[PDB]
Parts: sequence; C-alpha cells; structure tokens
Amino acid sequence: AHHHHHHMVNMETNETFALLDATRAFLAKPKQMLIGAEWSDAASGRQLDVVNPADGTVIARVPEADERDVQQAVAAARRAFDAGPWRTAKTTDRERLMLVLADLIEANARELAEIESLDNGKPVMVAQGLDVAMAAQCFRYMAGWATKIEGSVIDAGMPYLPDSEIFAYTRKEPVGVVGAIIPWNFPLLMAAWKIAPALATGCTVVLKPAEDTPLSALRLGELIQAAGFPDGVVNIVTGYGHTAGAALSRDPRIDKIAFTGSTQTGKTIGHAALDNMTRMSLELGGKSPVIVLPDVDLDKAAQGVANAIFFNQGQVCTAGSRAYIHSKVFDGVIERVAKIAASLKIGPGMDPATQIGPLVSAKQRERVCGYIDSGFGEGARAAAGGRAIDGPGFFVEPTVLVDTTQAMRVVREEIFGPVLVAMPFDDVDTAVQLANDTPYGLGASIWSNDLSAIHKLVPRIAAGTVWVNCHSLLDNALPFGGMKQSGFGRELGRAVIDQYTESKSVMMNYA
Amino acid sequence: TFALLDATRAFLAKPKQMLIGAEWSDAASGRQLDVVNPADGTVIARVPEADERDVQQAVAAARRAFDAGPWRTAKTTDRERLMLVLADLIEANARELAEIESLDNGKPVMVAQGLDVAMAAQCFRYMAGWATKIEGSVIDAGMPYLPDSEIFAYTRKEPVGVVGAIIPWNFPLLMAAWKIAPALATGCTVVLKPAEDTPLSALRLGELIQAAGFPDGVVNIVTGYGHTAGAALSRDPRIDKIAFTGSTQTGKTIGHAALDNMTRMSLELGGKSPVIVLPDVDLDKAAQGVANAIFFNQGQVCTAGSRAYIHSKVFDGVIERVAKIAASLKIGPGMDPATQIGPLVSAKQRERVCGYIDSGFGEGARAAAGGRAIDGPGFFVEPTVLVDTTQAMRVVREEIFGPVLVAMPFDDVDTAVQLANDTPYGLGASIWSNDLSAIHKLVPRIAAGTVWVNCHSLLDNALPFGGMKQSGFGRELGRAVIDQYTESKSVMMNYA
Ligand code: NA
Ligand code: NA
Repeated sequence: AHHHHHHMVNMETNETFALLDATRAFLAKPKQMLIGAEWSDAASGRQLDVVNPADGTVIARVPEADERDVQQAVAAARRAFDAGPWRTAKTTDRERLMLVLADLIEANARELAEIESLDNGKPVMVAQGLDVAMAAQCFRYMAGWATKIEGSVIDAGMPYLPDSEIFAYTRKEPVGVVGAIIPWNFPLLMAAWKIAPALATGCTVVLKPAEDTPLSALRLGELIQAAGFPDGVVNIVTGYGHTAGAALSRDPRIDKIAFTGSTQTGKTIGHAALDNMTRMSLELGGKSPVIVLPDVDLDKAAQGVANAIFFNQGQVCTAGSRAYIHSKVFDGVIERVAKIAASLKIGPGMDPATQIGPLVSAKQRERVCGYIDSGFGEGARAAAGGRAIDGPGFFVEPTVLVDTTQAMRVVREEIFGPVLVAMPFDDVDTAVQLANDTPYGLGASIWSNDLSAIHKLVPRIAAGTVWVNCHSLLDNALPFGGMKQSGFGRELGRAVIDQYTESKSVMMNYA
Repeated sequence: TFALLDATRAFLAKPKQMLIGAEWSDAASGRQLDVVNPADGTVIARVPEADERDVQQAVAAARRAFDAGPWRTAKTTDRERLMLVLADLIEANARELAEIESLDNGKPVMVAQGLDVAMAAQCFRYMAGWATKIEGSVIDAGMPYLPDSEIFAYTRKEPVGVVGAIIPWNFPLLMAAWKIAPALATGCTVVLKPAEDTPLSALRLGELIQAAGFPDGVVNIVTGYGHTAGAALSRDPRIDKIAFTGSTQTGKTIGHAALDNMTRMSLELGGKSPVIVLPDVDLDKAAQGVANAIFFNQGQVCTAGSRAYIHSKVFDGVIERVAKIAASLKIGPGMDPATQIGPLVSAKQRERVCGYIDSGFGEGARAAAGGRAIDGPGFFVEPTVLVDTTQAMRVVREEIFGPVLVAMPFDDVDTAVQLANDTPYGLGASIWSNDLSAIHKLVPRIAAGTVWVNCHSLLDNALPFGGMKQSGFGRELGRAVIDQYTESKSVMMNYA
C-alpha cells in the first residue's frame, strides 16, 4: 500500500473570543486612506487583503496605493505646512491637540488592542497594556515638548572684530514635511513614535504603515481627526513597501524620511533620500546580545533570557537573540530557559491564556523556519522547539539552539522570530569580543548585581541601548536607536525632538 | 619681491610628506602632485599623491589609536591640555601659516593672518574647553506600564570613533581646524584629506599637532586627488563618520559611499545665498555690505552673497555704489599688503568662473562692473556685477564660486522672500535694514541655515553653521558640532 498522511487540524471545533461591538463595526466597514481633507480609495481602485495571522483568514481590505496616491498625500502635507492653520498654530495649540489625542487613545484602548491583536497577531493583553498604553503616553509626553523647544542665545567673542556689537542666537524650526515608514511588529506604537515628535515640533506627516498591518494606523487617523488636527497635517497611505514606500522615499517634496525596518531596505531608502538631500533617521536591524555574569540568581537570569527573546514572538528589533552565559552557570541557566520555552502557551492572540502568538505572515514563517533549518544543517541543536506547527495560522515554536558558533548563519544574521542561540564564555573580555562580533549595534543587556563589573562592561559594548537586568524595556523619556549597521538617529526623549527640528543661526550686527 | 619668513622658505624648500600614524611618508606609488602659486602659475612645492593603499594605512592607524592607544584612556583634562597647547602653537607661528596659505591658496596674506589663522587657533581653543564639559542626561523614567519600578536610566555621550574629513581649497587651514578640533575634544581620531589644490597648511598643521604632543595616529593627513584618495576614504568601512565640505554633487557621491557602510555623515555643500536690502538702509552702508558679501575671499566662499535683491526704491543707488566699489578693488598677488582681490585658485577655476560670466552675457545679462579678462600670469578675474538677470538664467540658478554678483530689484517683501528661497540651496542669507519689525517678520521666512543681519559670512566658534535643503545637513562649530561628533548610548538598569 501507499502511505497516506493526514495533518491533524480542526479549525471547525476551534474556540472563538468575543470582540467589542466597536471592533466589529470597524472591521465590517469599507477602509480608506487619509489624504488631505478626504478619506480616499487608491486612484486605481486596487486593494490588498488584511489577514489574521492566527487563522490565515481575510478580515479586511485596504487601499493599495501607487506613486500617484503617495504624491497626492505629499502635496497635502506640503500645503498644510506651507499655508494652512497648522503653520500659524501656537505652541499651546499643538500641545492641546496632542493631549486630546492621547486621551482619545486611552478612551478607546481595548478596541485598538483588539484590532492590533487581530491584524498583527500579538496577545491582546500585551497590545493593550504595552502597545496602546505607550502609544498614548508617547503623544502625551511629546505634547509637553511642544511648548518647551528652546534655541540658544550666544555671546559671540568675535575675536577678529574690535568693539563688536553682535546679537546672535539659534532658532529651532520644524524640519518640515516628514515621510514615515514603519514596520509591522508594533504597528500602532511605531506610528506614535514617528508622528508624535512631528506634531510637537510643527511638522506635517505622510505615514506609510506596513502592508501586513495597516488597520491600527487607519483607526488612529480617525482619532487624529476627532482630536481636531487640521487637514493634511497627518496623511496615511496604505500599500506595498516596494511601491508606496519607495515612492514616498524618493519624493523631493519631503524634508525628512523616518524609517524603521531592515538594514537592507534602510540603505535603499537612504540612497533615495540622499539624492534629494532629504534628512534621514534610520532604525534598522539587530542581533542584540544578552550577557549573563556568574553572580546572578539562576531563575531570575533564565526568566530574563527567555523574556528577552520570546517577547512579541521575537519580532523585536532589539530582541535578545544571542545569549552569552558565563560557563560557571551556563548549564543551569539554559536548562531553565528551555523549560520556560517549552512551557509557553502558543495560541491566538485574542485568548487571554496565550503567551506566544503566531508570526505575522506566511513569508515570515518561511524565513524563520529557513533560519532554524540552516542552524540544524550547520550542526546546532535544539534544546527546545524547532518546528512549524500545523494549521492555517503562522505559528512557530519558541526555539532555543545550542552548540552554535559565531560562524553560523543563525548567530550572524537577524532571524526576527522566537529563536535564541546560546553559548558559554569563560571571562568578560571574551564576552565583550563575542557581543561586539556583529555588524549590528542596536541593543544589549547585562545580567548581574556586581557594580564594578557592570560599570566596566557598559562602556565596552557597542550598542545604542545597554540594559542591566532587563531587556527591550522602553520609556518615552529615554532615547532609542542604533550604532553601527543598526542605523543612526534616535527615537523618543528630548533627542527625537531635536531631530525633528532644523537649527537656524541668526547673527545681527547692530552697531 | 615680497619678503618671506625664513621659516616659510625652509618649509617650502624641504620634501613634503604625509602623516600616517607614527610616520611621515611618501606615497606607495611614488607619485607626487604639483603645488602651484596662483598669483603666477609657478610650481612652489610637490606633495605625495596618495592612492587607496596610503588611505587604508592612515585609516588603520586612526583605528589603532582609537581602539588601543593612550588616546583611548586619556582624561578629558589631557585632551583639553593638548588642544590648548596646539592653539598657542598656531598663534606662535601665525605669520608663517599665513604666508603658506597665501602662496598656496592665493588669498591676501593679511586676511589669512587676521582671519583664517587667528580663527583656526581659536577653534582649537574653544573646542578644548568642551573636552571637559560633554554631559549626558539622567532620566527619571515614568515606566507607566511597570508598577513600583526601580529603574536607573541615563545617557552617555561616546566619541563617534574614527572620522574621515575631506575639505575644500577655499579656507584650507581654517576648514582643517573645523573638522579636526571637535574630533579631538570628543576623543575621536581623524584621517584628514586636504584639497588637492591646497595641501600645504594642513601638512604644517600636522607638524604643530606632533609638537603639541598628540599621540601617534590621532590625526593622520593624506594628500592627493578627491577622485582617488577622497573616494577611498569615504568607502572605508573602518571609519565611523564622514565629514565633508564641497559641492552638492560630490557630497552626494560621498554620502552614497558612506551609506553603504552605515557611516554617519555631516555634509556642508553648495550655496547661492541671497542678500536682501530693505528700503530703509543707509545707501553707502548697504552697498559696502553687498560688495563685501560677494567679493570677500574672491567670492570663493560657500555662503557668498551671490544674489542681491534690493528694494526698487533704492536699487539704482545701491548698485551704482556697488559697481564703483567693485571697480576700485586692488587686484594683485596675495603677498602684497595692498591687495584686496587675489587670483582664483587654479586655471580650471578661472575657466569655470569665466564660463559662467559668458553664459550670463549669452542669456541677456549685462555687466555693471567687471566681466573683462585679465592678461598675464596667475589666475586673476575681475570683480563682476551682473544686472538685467532673471531667475531662469544659469548665473542666477547655479553656484559660480567666484567674484560674480547678480543683482535684481523687488517691490515688496513677499516677493523678496519668494525670490530669495527660489534656489535648491539654503546655506546662508542676509538682510540689510534697521527696521525691527521687518527684520523679525523676515528672518523666519528665509530657508537658510544662517541668516545674518547687516553683515554676511561672519563666523564665530560659538555659533553653529551649516545647510538646509540641498546645501547639506549637519552643523559645524558651537555646542552643536560637539554633539555631532558623539554617539549617544542609553543605559537602563533595573535595580529591583
Ligand atoms: Na495583518
Ligand atoms: Na595651491
């Protein structure tokens, strides 16, 4: 006889979870882009599907914008900056409107979390308590900068000019029109990170959400209108990176491009920007190390290592994807991390029991599993996990690989999924060499309670953010961004505000 | 026969070499390029013509000096002390540096001494004082999603690392100082590539850097062509930052090379800066201001006031006066104290500048002053004022980088704003007026990185300088440049 195989899948007896009425209404109605004063379809009429990654089904459709639509959005943002009421708005007007928007996000937080969970796949509880809460706080925090942007008054020596009578100062002007392109891993939160500093400084914005996760950005557009922002201050265009995204990057009428994504796509974006002398901020790839010193509590360290990689299914630019653990405690820590990994509840994001959702798309599952297979092919072994899971969602097991070396693809390359590589080290100099042995430099963490060792180590790790006894932890007051091939520029804090302004020096001879 | 210091003569006579790590060296190829005195077209020196091999060696040295030498563990006060010593050494040898600069670049020696050299010294002194005053921030993190948080969070400012610096020929020593000083203050190391037309003052500065006591490899100086040595520096993945001043076109090429390695970049590029004259001005003061704004340094200034827009009520009187000033300026060798206008830097520059003038005539512009060729040795061009120009003409749209003004009337300030901003550039601009209300209404409307009032192209080490629009991005000088030679590292400790 011939072998006959049946993959056990019952979508039919699969459990369902209640949604708010508002969430259902938003999903049911026709979706459009926000272009100037109008909600609009694409000129072509084309649309793209929005897929729930828990079950592979289509939940919505959004416009598929081409260059024509992007050019219209840019034209609107230009007009709003060059001539509308936004141009003459008081600092206090911008502050007020942003504060209203932060409250509106909070008032509609569960709905936004459900939309985000359905579209992106992440656990709804995490979307609500982290993503949506911090999106709101980002608008509130930046609102307060709107009234506090200060230039400098300079006492110029003018050493070559006798009896000089010079009055000299700097002004911080909005950079202008900002094109913002964001990834799919934190759709609402990343939208907030790009839009909020723009609004606070008096910029206008064309936002291109990721093709895989357009919905929360569209709902945020509704809240922006409800908050009272003038038309064209925020415009939102949906579509493919290779068409809509690229067109935004090449438009000579933007003044700044703000991009988060892969290093490869970031370079493409930057080369387009440069040809127009467009300013650029680039938050790019990572392969962030987690260094565990031998003085740690083993359970705390293991929970820390597990969280550092598996948070948001490893779909985090600063995911702690390489663990270097001192040889005195390596076996105990890794044994514990594997047990944690195998215990994580895998399921749909709308189930409150779920700790690990699906990946965002089939393409992402294909990439991630391809990396895992590559590791096996080079001699790595799985202490936990290792496959794709059957069924129509895009699920992958939390995976921990050991017996890896620095030469392997899984160690060198960003996987962007729930895959850890873990290796021992015998001394701190070696841990430093291993940790910096990457083209990237986005994040890193150190796990220890040893003051001397921590302070000797922090300066030696080439990363934009170094955490101690935590990882991928955010606050609106603390800037975030890359060194090395992880890009340049900073999100959040006072820093981002300065990066959405252009400094004008003024020097008056009043003699 | 204008006299030179003995020291200047000795410097000119001896073999010139590049500074590469702990060695002064010739190029691996053995090639050299000529240094020409633009007042007479004669060769006064020869310097090495570096290729990629020599640039790679300089980058390797700078890397070693940042990654492992004494410079890595130097105290903030060590960097401060050495920079202050260097500033005094520049001042102690100021006349010699001025003579070298005048012979190599062509500018009046008195201006080289009183402006370029003095301000190069002051740049090192000013930036020395930043070395002990670079501060990160301590952040009180809300952590609103984390109850009872115990988070200690701050930023560190680290040196960006190894800096490649490529500079133009128009202010050779001063631009070297601008790129090198902030690097030293922050703890960076530097590979400097001076312009092929003006290598000499940079090489002499190298000697002063050594004499000041900087560790080997902290500053390296490679001479040669932009297309070879410059390009090699820009593409080296072992630099962390590229700092470039030059044309917008070359700036883009440099930036594309940088980007492929995710090298940070600062770019100070082209300009076509407008000078706006309001109708309340003193006519003589305005005319003298318009003339200085364009003819300073023979118009070889990125922020040269190359377009004058003068209110129609006073246009005729201001331009009459400007043309008289232009025709009166003393043209001659830079070493002559009577000289007000030196030659341009090279024959190729003169060809370019005269070609622009010719182009203007071809499109219907007329010369109120100058225009006519200067016979004889040296690369001399007359101070030139063109009128009857329009915004469509090449001379109005394109950077000429010589002593050529275009001047046009306007009837109202809205029009002056439209005209002034009708350029791809945005480096500088000036307004001439004593009318407080008009000035303050206008300053915000002009899209330029520096707006001067009743002056133009005036510099101070405390006031940042740089471009908007196609004039680049990033800033030189001030507190701003210091921050641009650091990389910020956020640190967040959970001490619970
Ligand atoms: Na989706
Ligand atoms: Na020369």
